[PDB]
Amino acid sequence: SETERTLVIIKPDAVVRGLIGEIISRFEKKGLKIVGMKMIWIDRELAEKHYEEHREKPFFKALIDYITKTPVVVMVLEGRYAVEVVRKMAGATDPKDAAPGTIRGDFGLEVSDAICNVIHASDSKESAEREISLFFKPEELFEYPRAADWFYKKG
Amino acid sequence: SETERTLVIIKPDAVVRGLIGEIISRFEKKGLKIVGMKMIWIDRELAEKHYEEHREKPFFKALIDYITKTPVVVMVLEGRYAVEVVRKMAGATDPKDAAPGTIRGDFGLEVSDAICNVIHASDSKESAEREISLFFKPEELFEYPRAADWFYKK
Amino acid sequence: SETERTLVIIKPDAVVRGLIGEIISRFEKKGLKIVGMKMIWIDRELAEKHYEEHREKPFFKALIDYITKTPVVVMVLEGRYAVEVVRKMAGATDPKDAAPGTIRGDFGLEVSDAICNVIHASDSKESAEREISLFFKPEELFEYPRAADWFYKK
Amino acid sequence: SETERTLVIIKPDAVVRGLIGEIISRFEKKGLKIVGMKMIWIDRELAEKHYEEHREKPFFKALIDYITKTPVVVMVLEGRYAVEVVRKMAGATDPKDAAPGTIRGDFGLEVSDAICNVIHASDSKESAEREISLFFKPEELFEYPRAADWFYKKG
Amino acid sequence: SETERTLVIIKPDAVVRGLIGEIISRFEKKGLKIVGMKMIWIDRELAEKHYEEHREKPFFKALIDYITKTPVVVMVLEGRYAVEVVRKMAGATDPKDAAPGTIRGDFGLEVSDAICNVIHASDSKESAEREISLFFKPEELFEYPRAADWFYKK
Amino acid sequence: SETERTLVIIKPDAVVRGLIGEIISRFEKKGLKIVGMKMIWIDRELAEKHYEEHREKPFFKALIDYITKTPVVVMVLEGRYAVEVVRKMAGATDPKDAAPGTIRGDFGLEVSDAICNVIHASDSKESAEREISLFFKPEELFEYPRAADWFYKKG
Ligand SMILES: Nc1ncnc2c1ncn2[C@@H]1O[C@H](COP(=O)(O)OP(=O)(O)O)[C@@H](O)[C@H]1O
Ligand SMILES: Nc1ncnc2c1ncn2[C@@H]1O[C@H](COP(=O)(O)OP(=O)(O)O)[C@@H](O)[C@H]1O
Ligand SMILES: Nc1ncnc2c1ncn2[C@@H]1O[C@H](COP(=O)(O)OP(=O)(O)O)[C@@H](O)[C@H]1O
Ligand SMILES: Nc1ncnc2c1ncn2[C@@H]1O[C@H](COP(=O)(O)OP(=O)(O)O)[C@@H](O)[C@H]1O
Ligand SMILES: Nc1ncnc2c1ncn2[C@@H]1O[C@H](COP(=O)(O)OP(=O)(O)O)[C@@H](O)[C@H]1O
Ligand SMILES: Nc1ncnc2c1ncn2[C@@H]1O[C@H](COP(=O)(O)OP(=O)(O)O)[C@@H](O)[C@H]1O
Ligand SMILES: [Cl-]
Ligand SMILES: [Cl-]
Ligand SMILES: [Cl-]
Ligand SMILES: [Cl-]
Ligand SMILES: [Cl-]
Ligand SMILES: [Cl-]
Ligand SMILES: [Cl-]
Ligand SMILES: [Cl-]
Ligand SMILES: [Cl-]
Ligand SMILES: [Cl-]
Ligand SMILES: [Cl-]
Ligand SMILES: [Cl-]
Ligand SMILES: [Mg+2]
Ligand SMILES: [Mg+2]
Ligand SMILES: [Mg+2]
Ligand SMILES: [Mg+2]
Ligand SMILES: [Mg+2]
Ligand SMILES: [Mg+2]
Repeated sequence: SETERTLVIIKPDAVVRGLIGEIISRFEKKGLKIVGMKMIWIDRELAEKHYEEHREKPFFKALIDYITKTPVVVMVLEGRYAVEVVRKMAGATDPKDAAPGTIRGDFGLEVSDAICNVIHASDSKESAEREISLFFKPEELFEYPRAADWFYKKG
Repeated sequence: SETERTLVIIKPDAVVRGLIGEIISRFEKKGLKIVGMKMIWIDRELAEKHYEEHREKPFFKALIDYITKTPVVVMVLEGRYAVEVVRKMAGATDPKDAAPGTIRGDFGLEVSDAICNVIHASDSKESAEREISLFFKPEELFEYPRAADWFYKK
Repeated sequence: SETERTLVIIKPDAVVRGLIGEIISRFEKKGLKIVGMKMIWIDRELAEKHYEEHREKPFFKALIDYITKTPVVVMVLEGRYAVEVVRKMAGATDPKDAAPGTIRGDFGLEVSDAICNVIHASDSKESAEREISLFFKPEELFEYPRAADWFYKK
Repeated sequence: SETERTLVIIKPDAVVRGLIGEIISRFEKKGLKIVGMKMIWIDRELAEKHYEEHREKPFFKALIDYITKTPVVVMVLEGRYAVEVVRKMAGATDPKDAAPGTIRGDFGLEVSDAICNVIHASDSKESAEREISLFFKPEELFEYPRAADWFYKKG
Repeated sequence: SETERTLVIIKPDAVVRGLIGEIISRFEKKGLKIVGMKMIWIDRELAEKHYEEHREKPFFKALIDYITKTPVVVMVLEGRYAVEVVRKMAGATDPKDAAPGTIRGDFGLEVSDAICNVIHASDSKESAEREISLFFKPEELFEYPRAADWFYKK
Repeated sequence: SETERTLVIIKPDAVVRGLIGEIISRFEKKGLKIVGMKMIWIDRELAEKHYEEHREKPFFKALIDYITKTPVVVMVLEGRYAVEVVRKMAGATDPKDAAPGTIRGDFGLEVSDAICNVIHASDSKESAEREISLFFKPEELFEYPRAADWFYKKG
């Protein structure tokens, strides 16, 4: 099946700037389904677990302080090739390099010791699965129809 | 204190139509702070506790079917006179009577056996307290600064 | 039945200013269904039939010049109490008196010898019937499901 | 003259999802002039005529069912190099590949047996001319000034 | 003549929150013409002249601190009955009482010792004249055609 | 420091079309700070000085008539790598070539004898400095905090 689920994190800079709604609307408008979502305040341990692949990098500590600065909104998006699609929508890691039209391209620029880039998106199906597990329990993910779902059925 | 918290529910019709982000943005743009939020699927038992005041009304059952139709997004908004403000932003219960500019006025219209109207908003500080305890534990509510908070402090 | 159809005309001033899409979106977002629509260029004869009720008024001629100035977009919107709802969304006849949030309130202001106000909306179910027959043949009106129609059915 | 006319079809998925207005606004905002437009319900014959170049392709039947599923909004856009411009605005055929900022990039993703991609745009001046003829009579296309037209006159 | 000019000030809270463009767009979309505009940083002396009518009120000092907190954008809007129209678009002085759809209604809420409300708008043609002279020289005010001006001329 | 200031001009076509607000919002949303701004009516001399590098080009005269046609809004934007960032946001010189999502890509298309492209952005730090000087006096540029400035401080 082409249907995939990816993990998205609306980072502290987006939350503080009041951009939660604008970001969610971009996914809803794209046709992606929100099967899970909640506002939480990530602590060091969970943050270092999510960003485990960067534990041995110079900017690690700044990243942890950044992602745990204020509450974030974690959510699981479901849809056709959702992982690559959401990555494309996010834009280049450093927002100054992100193309106009992408989330980072339109909303990000300024940075602290960490490259503040509005949101996080799983880079692969493998990462998505591992990441979704860290933030969501099966009981927090739902199966339900979005308005136009019936339109895409294959007779 | 003028700062108060209110409970908002982005109803199944809003979720299905993909209006979650647009509704949330209206509050963020107003200066309201999201101190708690999560997508959940309300069951009949919890729904009836929330809408206890309507238990004796003709539309009760249909209202419970409606609010439990699909998952919803429950959230707590904090800000100066948040309760009356959000109620004002929401608009009249029946979307056809809601003024343009309000959430129900701009997004609502069609109905089922229940009057579908995009969102729910606590009707008083007392009710918000009750409704918030119904959906959230203290550990799901947060205190943090929004970008412009410093501007208003003395 | 609460479902009714109303006739809307996106006037020459709206067309010239490039507001067709924005106006249409307001209706789509409300949950109203476009069951008919087309860009046409109304001539004096058809215009006078449409605005027959104003034939004896001082501003009649200027109103006919205005509505026939450039092409317009005539469309039929369907939905629960569509007539009064669209009228509500449109706002006061004179844009300066129209409330912010309404179409005339947000987009209208400047006038000519006619009170330019972005759009026209039928004033009753009876008038809509009459006006729709004036601009559309039955074959130009369609019945189809909008994405969320199923949500409201029992 | 650089002024060209292209044929645009707001396909059934966009109509059902209530995206007609948002799509039209993008063209109006770009400065393109709507010289013709109407909501119609395409039947098999007309659909197979419009997509004549794909009659011998595997996905043909799905495309015909798709484009004739519900009423559509056909319109003729006029403006400087309108054909290539509108194609660029549309984005890649498969919306998952369309760049953020384009119509398909922002609005499309899910597919049925046909690659549902929000809208159709003539691929060439030749196609535009042939396509405009299939849907519009000369009497349905108009010549009128848009607000800023006077600004671009060449003294 | 119905065409008049009014003075608007996009207050420090609006500037800090990055709402300058959104506020300006509301006026442009209404059909109002920007004939003058500039970012400046008002000092106490100029601020008190602008708000002279409030010199004897309890909130005077806090109002002067507020309007001089950060730079602001002062602009002159021209159009049919521009004064009452902009006042209508702005909404009630206290944002919590401002109707959804208005600028203060959609963007304002939080306050300091002064009632922070996004923008200032002249309350009469007479006051606008006075306020415009306070911030602009004749050479900073312009007469030019907006795209659709020709549509309204006879 | 990565913080730079660039000079932006909302050209006559954008002013006449009532696009001033929409353009400003894109920068504000990106996180760029407006440290200077004002509506002025550029005269020939100042225009030929701003576009000094094009004095020996065929389209020079058309450009001067264009940029001095109606009042414009000049503004100085401040932010991390603002010069390259704003250039990216502007899009390709000829708006028909500008990508969807960019200012020129979304708003520009039609041209007169000059390639009307909605706005102007300094092409380099050197140009920015020279251009800012032509339109703004030090007394018209301000230092003040934007809402989220505190969020990016490097502890
Ligand atoms: N070199 C860096 N310096 C500081 N912070 C960085 C750097 N690289 C990445 N970051 C931060 O760490 C996050 C994760 O890094 P990475 O996985 O490379 O980016 P991506 O979000 O595109 O997958 C980035 O989104 C950004 O928030
Ligand atoms: N008469 C009615 N028939 C069907 N449903 C109704 C009716 N009145 C209200 N409702 C539904 O019940 C919900 C709760 O009722 P009430 O508290 O009176 O409205 P509100 O949500 O505006 O406070 C309304 O939001 C609407 O969804
Ligand atoms: N007094 C007037 N002078 C000039 N034009 C007017 C006047 N009153 C109304 N109009 C124009 O005639 C149109 C039709 O009049 P009416 O039906 O009374 O208003 P409405 O369109 O709100 O139903 C109005 O929309 C407006 O365009
Ligand atoms: N391989 C495919 N499978 C299913 N549907 C397709 C496929 N390719 C194209 N389509 C559908 O047929 C339409 C026309 O095909 P084509 O001309 O190649 O795309 P375009 O709209 O970019 O010109 C596409 O827009 C899409 O709706
Ligand atoms: N009672 C008050 N306490 C504190 N500040 C106030 C009070 N009333 C008004 N203000 C502030 O003073 C400004 C000017 O007052 P006033 O002219 O009465 O309101 P308006 O700006 O709506 O015309 C108001 O916009 C608001 O910023
Ligand atoms: N070949 C041309 N013909 C007419 N006008 C042009 C041409 N090239 C550029 N222009 C106009 O002159 C302006 C400045 O030229 P240039 O610096 O090359 O573009 P840019 O704004 O991308 O730096 C362009 O933005 C456009 O307004
Ligand atoms: Cl990118
Ligand atoms: Cl949907
Ligand atoms: Cl209401
Ligand atoms: Cl904020
Ligand atoms: Cl009204
Ligand atoms: Cl729908
Ligand atoms: Cl693309
Ligand atoms: Cl135009
Ligand atoms: Cl009000
Ligand atoms: Cl205009
Ligand atoms: Cl580009
Ligand atoms: Cl900010
Ligand atoms: Mg990564
Ligand atoms: Mg209630
Ligand atoms: Mg009438
Ligand atoms: Mg093709
Ligand atoms: Mg006052
Ligand atoms: Mg240049």
